[PDB]
Amino acid sequence: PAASPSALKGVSQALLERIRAKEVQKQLARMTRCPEQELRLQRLERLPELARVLRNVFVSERKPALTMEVVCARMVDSCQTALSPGEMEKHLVLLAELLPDWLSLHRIRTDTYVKLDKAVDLAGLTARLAHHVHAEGL
Repeated sequence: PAASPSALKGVSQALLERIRAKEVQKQLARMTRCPEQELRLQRLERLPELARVLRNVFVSERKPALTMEVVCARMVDSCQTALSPGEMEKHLVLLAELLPDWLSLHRIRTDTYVKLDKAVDLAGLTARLAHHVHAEGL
């Protein structure tokens, strides 16, 4: 013989207790996370940062075209912060998905390369990128 009783406590107790967690951060710090959400927002808003840095990276390279591995290596190296190589790649495809006139691909019998026009009005790109129509954080 056994049983499994239950009850409910749907009241602002557990809501107000989130205040007290701000003191417990120095004491326990075990699954204690709430204000840390700002990192998620700070990560998703790098949209313009990646676009500007990309342009800069190509500009300083003295060449508007780079090999598949060269641009890849050049982008993944930026991971020396607090993210995986996947988030980098996700950004590469997202950009290209709305920037078919900025970014290009040229497959050659020796290797594959990318083309990028550093004279295109980035401001127009910032807007048409901030549109978030089909991006869904690609």
